[PDB]
Amino acid sequence: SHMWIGVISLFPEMFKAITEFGVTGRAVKHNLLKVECWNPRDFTFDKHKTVDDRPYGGGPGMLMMVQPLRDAIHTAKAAAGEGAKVIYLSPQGRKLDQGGVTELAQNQKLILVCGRYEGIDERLIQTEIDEEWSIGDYVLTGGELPAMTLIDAVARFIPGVLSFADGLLDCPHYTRPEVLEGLTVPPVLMSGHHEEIRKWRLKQSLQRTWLRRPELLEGLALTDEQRKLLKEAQAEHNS
Amino acid sequence: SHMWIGVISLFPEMFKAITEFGVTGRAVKHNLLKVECWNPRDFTFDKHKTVDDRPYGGGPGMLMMVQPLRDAIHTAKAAAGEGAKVIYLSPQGRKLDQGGVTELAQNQKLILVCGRYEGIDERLIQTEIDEEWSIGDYVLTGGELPAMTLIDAVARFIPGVLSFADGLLDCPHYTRPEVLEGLTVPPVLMSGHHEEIRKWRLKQSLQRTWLRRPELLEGLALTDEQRKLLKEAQAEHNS
Ligand SMILES: c1cc(-c2cnc[nH]2)ccn1
Ligand SMILES: c1cc(-c2cnc[nH]2)ccn1
Repeated sequence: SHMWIGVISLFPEMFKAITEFGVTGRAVKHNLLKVECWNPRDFTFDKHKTVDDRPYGGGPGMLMMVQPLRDAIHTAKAAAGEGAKVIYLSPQGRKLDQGGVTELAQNQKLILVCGRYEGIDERLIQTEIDEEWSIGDYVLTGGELPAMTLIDAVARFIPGVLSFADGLLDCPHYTRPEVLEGLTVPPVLMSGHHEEIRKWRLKQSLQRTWLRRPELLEGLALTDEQRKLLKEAQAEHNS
Repeated sequence: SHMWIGVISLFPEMFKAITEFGVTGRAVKHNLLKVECWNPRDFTFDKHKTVDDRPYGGGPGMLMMVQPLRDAIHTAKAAAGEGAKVIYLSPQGRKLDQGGVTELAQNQKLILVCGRYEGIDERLIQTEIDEEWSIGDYVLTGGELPAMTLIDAVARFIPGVLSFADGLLDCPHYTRPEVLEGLTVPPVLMSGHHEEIRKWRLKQSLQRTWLRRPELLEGLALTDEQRKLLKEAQAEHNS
Protein backbone atom coordinates (compact mmCIF):
# COMPACT_ATOMS: atom_id res chain seq x y z
CA SER A 1 0.00 0.00 0.00
CA HIS A 2 1.40 3.31 -1.29
CA MET A 3 2.40 6.08 1.10
CA TRP A 4 2.42 9.70 -0.06
CA ILE A 5 4.38 12.28 1.89
CA GLY A 6 4.26 15.97 1.06
CA VAL A 7 7.16 18.04 2.37
CA ILE A 8 7.36 21.79 2.96
CA SER A 9 11.04 22.84 3.09
CA LEU A 10 13.38 25.66 2.15
CA PHE A 11 15.94 22.96 1.28
CA PRO A 12 14.11 20.30 -0.72
CA GLU A 13 17.37 18.94 -2.17
CA MET A 14 18.23 17.58 1.30
CA PHE A 15 15.57 14.96 0.72
CA LYS A 16 17.62 13.39 -2.07
CA ALA A 17 19.40 11.71 0.85
CA ILE A 18 16.38 9.47 1.31
CA THR A 19 14.77 9.49 -2.15
CA GLU A 20 17.93 8.56 -4.11
CA PHE A 21 19.66 6.01 -1.84
CA GLY A 22 19.27 2.71 -0.08
CA VAL A 23 16.05 1.07 1.03
CA THR A 24 14.07 4.31 0.93
CA GLY A 25 15.50 5.16 -2.51
CA ARG A 26 14.27 1.78 -3.74
CA ALA A 27 10.84 2.37 -2.21
CA VAL A 28 10.58 5.66 -4.13
CA LYS A 29 11.81 4.17 -7.42
CA HIS A 30 9.28 1.32 -7.07
CA ASN A 31 6.43 3.77 -6.33
CA LEU A 32 5.86 2.32 -2.85
CA LEU A 33 6.68 5.71 -1.37
CA LYS A 34 6.16 9.09 -2.97
CA VAL A 35 7.85 12.15 -1.57
CA GLU A 36 6.79 15.51 -2.97
CA CYS A 37 8.39 18.81 -1.90
CA TRP A 38 7.19 22.41 -1.97
CA ASN A 39 9.62 25.25 -1.25
CA PRO A 40 8.24 28.43 0.41
CA ARG A 41 10.84 30.35 -1.61
CA ASP A 42 8.78 29.55 -4.70
CA PHE A 43 5.73 31.24 -3.14
CA THR A 44 7.42 34.60 -2.54
CA PHE A 45 6.69 37.69 -4.64
CA ASP A 46 9.39 40.18 -3.71
CA LYS A 47 12.55 40.56 -5.79
CA HIS A 48 14.78 38.88 -3.23
CA LYS A 49 12.44 35.97 -2.51
CA THR A 50 12.37 36.66 1.21
CA VAL A 51 11.37 33.70 3.37
CA ASP A 52 12.14 34.96 6.89
CA ASP A 53 10.65 37.72 9.05
CA ARG A 54 11.23 39.45 12.37
CA PRO A 55 9.62 38.18 15.57
CA TYR A 56 7.21 40.48 17.36
CA GLY A 57 8.69 41.39 20.74
CA GLY A 58 12.25 41.37 19.48
CA GLY A 59 14.94 38.79 20.08
CA PRO A 60 18.09 37.78 18.19
CA GLY A 61 16.45 35.30 15.83
CA MET A 62 14.15 35.24 12.82
CA LEU A 63 11.04 33.24 12.03
CA MET A 64 9.71 31.71 8.84
CA MET A 65 7.79 34.40 6.96
CA VAL A 66 4.08 33.58 7.20
CA GLN A 67 2.76 34.27 3.69
CA PRO A 68 5.16 32.09 1.63
CA LEU A 69 4.99 29.26 4.16
CA ARG A 70 1.22 29.40 4.44
CA ASP A 71 0.81 29.40 0.67
CA ALA A 72 3.19 26.42 0.34
CA ILE A 73 1.21 24.46 2.92
CA HIS A 74 -2.10 25.23 1.20
CA THR A 75 -0.66 24.03 -2.10
CA ALA A 76 0.55 20.79 -0.54
CA LYS A 77 -2.87 20.28 1.08
CA ALA A 78 -4.59 20.74 -2.27
CA ALA A 79 -2.26 18.20 -3.87
CA ALA A 80 -2.89 15.72 -1.07
CA GLY A 81 -6.65 15.83 -1.37
CA GLU A 82 -8.72 14.52 1.52
CA GLY A 83 -7.34 12.81 4.61
CA ALA A 84 -3.75 14.03 4.83
CA LYS A 85 -2.41 14.61 8.33
CA VAL A 86 -0.26 17.74 8.57
CA ILE A 87 2.74 17.43 10.89
CA TYR A 88 5.10 20.09 12.17
CA LEU A 89 8.55 18.86 13.19
CA SER A 90 9.60 20.60 16.43
CA PRO A 91 11.21 20.07 19.86
CA GLN A 92 7.87 21.11 21.38
CA GLY A 93 6.20 18.13 19.76
CA ARG A 94 5.27 14.64 20.91
CA LYS A 95 8.43 12.60 21.35
CA LEU A 96 8.80 10.09 18.51
CA ASP A 97 9.24 6.42 19.43
CA GLN A 98 8.52 3.13 17.64
CA GLY A 99 4.94 3.06 18.93
CA GLY A 100 4.52 6.55 17.52
CA VAL A 101 6.09 5.46 14.24
CA THR A 102 3.59 2.59 13.95
CA GLU A 103 0.78 5.09 14.57
CA LEU A 104 2.03 7.55 11.96
CA ALA A 105 2.54 4.75 9.45
CA GLN A 106 -1.22 4.07 9.51
CA ASN A 107 -1.69 7.25 7.45
CA GLN A 108 -1.71 6.91 3.67
CA LYS A 109 -0.92 10.64 3.33
CA LEU A 110 1.23 12.92 5.47
CA ILE A 111 2.37 16.49 5.02
CA LEU A 112 5.58 17.35 6.87
CA VAL A 113 6.32 20.99 7.57
CA CYS A 114 10.02 21.74 8.17
CA GLY A 115 10.85 24.87 10.10
CA ARG A 116 14.06 26.87 9.84
CA TYR A 117 15.38 29.80 11.91
CA GLU A 118 13.56 30.10 15.26
CA GLY A 119 10.57 28.25 13.83
CA ILE A 120 7.10 29.28 12.67
CA ASP A 121 4.31 31.59 13.77
CA GLU A 122 2.28 30.04 16.59
CA ARG A 123 -0.98 30.91 14.82
CA LEU A 124 0.06 28.77 11.84
CA ILE A 125 0.46 25.84 14.20
CA GLN A 126 -3.06 26.55 15.43
CA THR A 127 -4.59 26.96 11.97
CA GLU A 128 -2.58 24.61 9.73
CA ILE A 129 -0.92 21.89 11.79
CA ASP A 130 -2.62 18.72 13.02
CA GLU A 131 0.18 17.33 15.18
CA GLU A 132 3.62 18.43 16.39
CA TRP A 133 6.28 15.70 16.64
CA SER A 134 9.84 15.70 18.00
CA ILE A 135 12.49 13.12 17.09
CA GLY A 136 14.32 13.80 20.34
CA ASP A 137 15.26 16.30 23.02
CA TYR A 138 18.02 18.06 21.11
CA VAL A 139 18.16 21.17 18.99
CA LEU A 140 18.88 21.12 15.28
CA THR A 141 19.30 23.77 12.59
CA GLY A 142 16.02 22.85 10.94
CA GLY A 143 13.14 20.39 10.67
CA GLU A 144 14.51 18.61 7.58
CA LEU A 145 16.61 15.93 9.30
CA PRO A 146 13.69 15.17 11.65
CA ALA A 147 11.31 14.91 8.67
CA MET A 148 13.70 12.60 6.82
CA THR A 149 14.10 10.51 9.96
CA LEU A 150 10.33 10.22 10.30
CA ILE A 151 9.96 9.27 6.62
CA ASP A 152 12.65 6.61 6.90
CA ALA A 153 11.07 5.10 10.01
CA VAL A 154 7.51 4.96 8.61
CA ALA A 155 8.76 3.68 5.24
CA ARG A 156 9.86 0.44 6.89
CA PHE A 157 6.17 -0.32 7.45
CA ILE A 158 5.18 -0.07 3.80
CA PRO A 159 4.65 -3.52 2.31
CA GLY A 160 7.44 -4.46 -0.08
CA VAL A 161 9.91 -1.94 1.27
CA LEU A 162 11.88 -4.30 3.52
CA SER A 163 14.31 -6.16 18.69
CA PHE A 164 11.86 -3.29 19.19
CA ALA A 165 9.17 -5.62 17.85
CA ASP A 166 8.68 -6.67 21.46
CA GLY A 167 10.25 -3.54 22.95
CA LEU A 168 13.70 -4.92 23.74
CA LEU A 169 17.17 -3.91 22.60
CA ASP A 170 18.64 -6.10 19.86
CA CYS A 171 20.87 -9.12 20.57
CA PRO A 172 24.55 -9.11 19.50
CA HIS A 173 25.20 -10.24 15.94
CA TYR A 174 28.22 -12.07 14.52
CA THR A 175 29.50 -12.76 11.04
CA ARG A 176 32.79 -13.99 9.50
CA PRO A 177 35.51 -14.57 10.60
CA GLU A 178 35.06 -17.14 13.34
CA VAL A 179 37.82 -15.42 15.33
CA LEU A 180 38.42 -11.67 15.26
CA GLU A 181 41.29 -10.16 17.25
CA GLY A 182 41.15 -13.20 19.55
CA LEU A 183 37.40 -12.85 20.07
CA THR A 184 35.38 -15.92 19.16
CA VAL A 185 31.77 -16.36 18.02
CA PRO A 186 29.55 -17.85 20.78
CA PRO A 187 29.49 -21.60 20.03
CA VAL A 188 25.69 -21.78 20.30
CA LEU A 189 25.45 -19.71 17.10
CA MET A 190 27.60 -22.35 15.34
CA SER A 191 25.53 -25.25 16.70
CA GLY A 192 22.73 -25.10 14.13
CA HIS A 193 20.33 -25.68 17.03
CA HIS A 194 17.53 -23.32 16.01
CA GLU A 195 15.68 -23.33 19.34
CA GLU A 196 18.83 -22.90 21.44
CA ILE A 197 19.84 -20.02 19.15
CA ARG A 198 16.42 -18.35 19.48
CA LYS A 199 16.54 -18.55 23.27
CA TRP A 200 20.14 -17.32 23.42
CA ARG A 201 19.28 -14.27 21.31
CA LEU A 202 16.20 -13.51 23.38
CA LYS A 203 18.16 -13.89 26.62
CA GLN A 204 20.86 -11.53 25.29
CA SER A 205 18.20 -8.95 24.35
CA LEU A 206 16.68 -9.18 27.81
CA GLN A 207 20.08 -8.89 29.49
CA ARG A 208 21.14 -5.92 27.34
CA THR A 209 17.84 -4.12 27.90
CA TRP A 210 18.13 -4.70 31.65
CA LEU A 211 21.72 -3.41 31.81
CA ARG A 212 21.49 -0.49 29.38
CA ARG A 213 17.86 0.58 29.38
CA PRO A 214 16.15 -0.88 32.46
CA GLU A 215 13.32 1.65 32.21
CA LEU A 216 12.22 -0.05 28.97
CA LEU A 217 11.60 -3.29 30.88
CA GLU A 218 9.17 -1.71 33.33
CA GLY A 219 6.97 -0.83 30.35
CA LEU A 220 6.65 -4.47 29.32
CA ALA A 221 4.51 -7.42 30.31
CA LEU A 222 7.14 -10.13 29.94
CA THR A 223 6.11 -13.59 28.76
CA ASP A 224 6.80 -16.57 31.03
CA GLU A 225 9.74 -17.46 28.80
CA GLN A 226 11.09 -13.92 28.92
CA ARG A 227 10.71 -13.79 32.72
CA LYS A 228 12.74 -17.01 33.01
CA LEU A 229 15.56 -15.99 30.65
CA LEU A 230 15.80 -12.55 32.29
CA LYS A 231 16.09 -14.20 35.71
CA GLU A 232 18.82 -16.48 34.33
CA ALA A 233 20.69 -13.53 32.83
CA GLN A 234 20.48 -11.59 36.08
CA ALA A 235 21.69 -14.63 38.06
CA GLU A 236 24.68 -15.10 35.74
CA HIS A 237 25.45 -11.41 36.11
CA ASN A 238 25.52 -11.77 39.91
CA SER A 239 27.77 -14.84 39.81
CA SER B 1 37.49 26.16 16.84
CA HIS B 2 37.40 23.65 13.97
CA MET B 3 35.55 20.36 14.29
CA TRP B 4 36.56 17.37 12.17
CA ILE B 5 34.14 14.51 11.69
CA GLY B 6 35.09 11.33 9.88
CA VAL B 7 32.19 9.26 8.57
CA ILE B 8 32.09 5.58 7.64
CA SER B 9 29.10 4.94 5.35
CA LEU B 10 27.99 2.87 2.37
CA PHE B 11 26.08 5.96 1.21
CA PRO B 12 28.41 8.93 1.60
CA GLU B 13 26.38 11.04 -0.85
CA MET B 14 23.60 11.23 1.77
CA PHE B 15 25.84 13.59 3.69
CA LYS B 16 25.53 16.22 0.97
CA ALA B 17 22.25 17.00 2.77
CA ILE B 18 24.25 18.61 5.55
CA THR B 19 27.51 19.59 3.81
CA GLU B 20 25.88 21.46 0.88
CA PHE B 21 22.93 23.26 2.51
CA GLY B 22 21.92 25.71 5.18
CA VAL B 23 23.79 26.53 8.36
CA THR B 24 25.82 23.32 8.29
CA GLY B 25 26.64 23.84 4.60
CA ARG B 26 27.98 27.28 5.48
CA ALA B 27 30.03 25.85 8.35
CA VAL B 28 31.65 23.39 5.92
CA LYS B 29 32.30 26.03 3.25
CA HIS B 30 33.89 28.31 5.88
CA ASN B 31 36.10 25.46 7.19
CA LEU B 32 34.48 25.58 10.65
CA LEU B 33 33.35 22.00 10.16
CA LYS B 34 35.02 19.32 8.10
CA VAL B 35 33.17 16.17 7.19
CA GLU B 36 35.19 13.39 5.57
CA CYS B 37 33.63 10.12 4.38
CA TRP B 38 35.04 6.65 3.77
CA ASN B 39 32.94 4.00 2.01
CA PRO B 40 33.50 0.32 2.97
CA ARG B 41 32.68 -0.52 -0.67
CA ASP B 42 36.00 1.07 -1.60
CA PHE B 43 37.84 -1.37 0.70
CA THR B 44 36.46 -4.54 -0.91
CA PHE B 45 38.56 -6.79 -3.15
CA ASP B 46 36.08 -9.15 -4.78
CA LYS B 47 34.67 -8.46 -8.24
CA HIS B 48 31.23 -7.52 -6.97
CA LYS B 49 32.45 -5.30 -4.14
CA THR B 50 30.52 -7.21 -1.50
CA VAL B 51 29.83 -5.28 1.70
CA ASP B 52 27.38 -7.56 3.52
CA ASP B 53 27.70 -11.03 5.05
CA ARG B 54 25.56 -13.71 6.67
CA PRO B 55 24.98 -13.77 10.42
CA TYR B 56 26.23 -16.79 12.34
CA GLY B 57 23.23 -18.62 13.78
CA GLY B 58 20.98 -17.80 10.86
CA GLY B 59 18.16 -15.30 10.70
CA PRO B 60 16.51 -13.39 7.85
CA GLY B 61 18.90 -10.44 7.81
CA MET B 62 22.46 -9.62 6.81
CA LEU B 63 25.25 -7.81 8.62
CA MET B 64 27.96 -5.44 7.45
CA MET B 65 30.87 -7.52 6.17
CA VAL B 66 33.71 -7.24 8.69
CA GLN B 67 36.82 -6.83 6.52
CA PRO B 68 35.75 -3.84 4.36
CA LEU B 69 34.18 -2.07 7.34
CA ARG B 70 37.16 -2.70 9.60
CA ASP B 71 39.58 -1.46 6.95
CA ALA B 72 37.49 1.69 6.39
CA ILE B 73 37.48 2.43 10.12
CA HIS B 74 41.25 1.95 10.39
CA THR B 75 41.76 4.33 7.48
CA ALA B 76 39.55 6.97 9.09
CA LYS B 77 41.42 6.53 12.40
CA ALA B 78 44.75 7.05 10.65
CA ALA B 79 43.44 10.21 8.99
CA ALA B 80 42.14 11.52 12.32
CA GLY B 81 45.43 11.11 14.13
CA GLU B 82 45.39 11.14 17.92
CA GLY B 83 42.36 11.84 20.09
CA ALA B 84 39.40 11.02 17.85
CA LYS B 85 36.41 9.42 19.57
CA VAL B 86 34.84 6.64 17.50
CA ILE B 87 31.05 6.48 17.70
CA TYR B 88 28.68 3.80 16.47
CA LEU B 89 25.13 4.98 15.75
CA SER B 90 22.65 2.36 17.04
CA PRO B 91 19.36 1.87 18.93
CA GLN B 92 21.39 0.03 21.59
CA GLY B 93 23.34 3.19 22.29
CA ARG B 94 23.11 5.96 24.86
CA LYS B 95 20.04 8.06 24.13
CA LEU B 96 21.04 11.41 22.62
CA ASP B 97 19.77 14.57 24.32
CA GLN B 98 21.01 18.18 24.47
CA GLY B 99 23.24 17.42 27.45
CA GLY B 100 24.74 14.59 25.44
CA VAL B 101 25.15 16.88 22.44
CA THR B 102 27.06 19.40 24.58
CA GLU B 103 29.30 16.55 25.77
CA LEU B 104 29.98 15.27 22.25
CA ALA B 105 30.66 18.79 21.01
CA GLN B 106 33.66 19.01 23.37
CA ASN B 107 35.53 16.68 20.99
CA GLN B 108 37.61 18.27 18.24
CA LYS B 109 37.54 14.99 16.29
CA LEU B 110 34.82 12.37 15.95
CA ILE B 111 34.51 9.30 13.77
CA LEU B 112 30.93 8.22 13.10
CA VAL B 113 30.31 4.65 11.99
CA CYS B 114 27.01 4.14 10.14
CA GLY B 115 25.59 0.65 10.09
CA ARG B 116 23.30 -0.79 7.43
CA TYR B 117 21.37 -4.09 7.28
CA GLU B 118 21.05 -5.70 10.74
CA GLY B 119 24.11 -3.80 11.93
CA ILE B 120 27.72 -4.74 12.63
CA ASP B 121 29.66 -7.58 14.23
CA GLU B 122 29.61 -7.30 18.03
CA ARG B 123 33.37 -7.86 18.19
CA LEU B 124 33.94 -4.74 16.07
CA ILE B 125 31.99 -2.75 18.64
CA GLN B 126 34.29 -4.20 21.29
CA THR B 127 37.52 -3.58 19.36
CA GLU B 128 36.85 -0.41 17.35
CA ILE B 129 34.04 1.61 18.91
CA ASP B 130 34.43 3.98 21.86
CA GLU B 131 30.77 4.84 22.42
CA GLU B 132 27.37 3.77 21.06
CA TRP B 133 24.76 6.53 20.70
CA SER B 134 21.06 6.44 19.76
CA ILE B 135 19.10 9.45 18.47
CA GLY B 136 15.86 7.91 19.70
CA ASP B 137 13.87 4.76 20.36
CA TYR B 138 12.83 4.06 16.78
CA VAL B 139 14.23 1.88 14.04
CA LEU B 140 15.69 3.26 10.84
CA THR B 141 17.11 1.74 7.67
CA GLY B 142 20.64 2.81 8.54
CA GLY B 143 22.90 4.89 10.76
CA GLU B 144 23.30 7.75 8.26
CA LEU B 145 20.33 9.90 9.32
CA PRO B 146 21.35 9.49 12.97
CA ALA B 147 24.94 10.49 12.11
CA MET B 148 23.75 13.54 10.16
CA THR B 149 21.45 14.47 13.03
CA LEU B 150 24.34 14.22 15.49
CA ILE B 151 26.59 16.32 13.21
CA ASP B 152 23.93 19.00 12.83
CA ALA B 153 23.35 19.19 16.59
CA VAL B 154 27.05 19.41 17.55
CA ALA B 155 27.75 21.89 14.72
CA ARG B 156 25.58 24.47 16.46
CA PHE B 157 28.23 24.60 19.20
CA ILE B 158 31.10 25.49 16.88
CA PRO B 159 32.00 29.17 17.21
CA GLY B 160 30.92 31.15 14.16
CA VAL B 161 28.40 28.60 12.96
CA LEU B 162 25.28 30.26 14.39
CA SER B 163 14.65 27.12 25.20
CA PHE B 164 16.71 24.01 25.97
CA ALA B 165 19.43 26.36 27.23
CA ASP B 166 17.72 26.06 30.60
CA GLY B 167 15.93 22.80 29.80
CA LEU B 168 12.49 24.19 28.96
CA LEU B 169 10.37 24.01 25.82
CA ASP B 170 10.44 27.14 23.67
CA CYS B 171 7.89 29.96 23.99
CA PRO B 172 5.44 30.70 21.13
CA HIS B 173 6.76 33.03 18.45
CA TYR B 174 4.86 35.54 16.31
CA THR B 175 5.67 37.50 13.19
CA ARG B 176 3.67 39.52 10.61
CA PRO B 177 0.76 39.99 10.13
CA GLU B 178 -0.67 41.42 13.34
CA VAL B 179 -3.87 39.42 12.74
CA LEU B 180 -3.92 36.01 11.08
CA GLU B 181 -7.23 34.23 10.50
CA GLY B 182 -8.72 36.27 13.35
CA LEU B 183 -5.87 35.37 15.70
CA THR B 184 -4.03 38.34 17.18
CA VAL B 185 -0.47 38.75 18.45
CA PRO B 186 -0.32 38.97 22.29
CA PRO B 187 -0.26 42.73 23.03
CA VAL B 188 2.71 42.39 25.40
CA LEU B 189 4.90 41.51 22.40
CA MET B 190 3.82 44.81 20.76
CA SER B 191 4.47 46.84 23.92
CA GLY B 192 8.22 47.27 23.47
CA HIS B 193 8.53 46.57 27.21
CA HIS B 194 11.66 44.42 27.18
CA GLU B 195 11.34 43.10 30.74
CA GLU B 196 7.62 42.33 30.44
CA ILE B 197 8.36 40.51 27.17
CA ARG B 198 11.17 38.47 28.76
CA LYS B 199 8.95 37.39 31.63
CA TRP B 200 6.03 36.58 29.34
CA ARG B 201 8.24 34.35 27.18
CA LEU B 202 9.71 32.61 30.20
CA LYS B 203 6.26 32.08 31.71
CA GLN B 204 5.02 30.61 28.41
CA SER B 205 8.01 28.23 28.29
CA LEU B 206 7.32 27.12 31.84
CA GLN B 207 3.61 26.64 31.13
CA ARG B 208 4.25 24.70 27.91
CA THR B 209 6.85 22.47 29.55
CA TRP B 210 4.47 21.78 32.44
CA LEU B 211 1.55 20.90 30.13
CA ARG B 212 3.41 18.97 27.42
CA ARG B 213 6.52 17.58 29.07
CA PRO B 214 6.06 17.72 32.86
CA GLU B 215 8.81 15.14 33.38
CA LEU B 216 11.34 17.71 32.11
CA LEU B 217 10.44 20.03 35.00
CA GLU B 218 11.25 17.46 37.67
CA GLY B 219 14.81 17.41 36.33
CA LEU B 220 15.26 21.13 36.96
CA ALA B 221 16.17 23.33 39.89
CA LEU B 222 13.92 26.27 39.07
CA THR B 223 15.05 29.79 39.91
CA ASP B 224 12.91 31.88 42.27
CA GLU B 225 11.62 33.78 39.24
CA GLN B 226 10.81 30.57 37.39
CA ARG B 227 9.03 29.12 40.44
CA LYS B 228 6.85 32.26 40.63
CA LEU B 229 5.94 32.40 36.93
CA LEU B 230 5.20 28.66 36.87
CA LYS B 231 2.89 29.07 39.87
CA GLU B 232 1.16 31.96 38.08
CA ALA B 233 0.77 29.91 34.90
CA GLN B 234 -0.65 26.97 36.84
CA ALA B 235 -3.08 29.28 38.70
CA GLU B 236 -4.31 30.82 35.44
CA HIS B 237 -4.76 27.32 34.04
CA ASN B 238 -6.96 26.39 37.01
CA SER B 239 -9.09 29.52 36.72
C1 LIG C 1 12.11 17.94 15.66
C2 LIG C 1 12.47 19.24 15.27
C3 LIG C 1 13.65 19.78 15.80
C4 LIG C 1 14.07 21.10 15.42
C5 LIG C 1 13.54 21.91 14.40
N1 LIG C 1 14.29 23.08 14.42
C6 LIG C 1 15.25 22.96 15.43
N2 LIG C 1 15.14 21.76 16.06
C7 LIG C 1 14.41 19.02 16.69
C8 LIG C 1 13.98 17.74 17.02
N3 LIG C 1 12.84 17.19 16.52
C1 LIG D 1 20.73 5.38 15.96
C2 LIG D 1 20.78 4.34 15.03
C3 LIG D 1 19.58 3.78 14.59
C4 LIG D 1 19.58 2.72 13.62
C5 LIG D 1 20.66 2.25 12.87
N1 LIG D 1 20.16 1.22 12.07
C6 LIG D 1 18.79 1.10 12.35
N2 LIG D 1 18.40 2.00 13.29
C7 LIG D 1 18.37 4.27 15.10
C8 LIG D 1 18.41 5.31 16.03
N3 LIG D 1 19.57 5.87 16.46
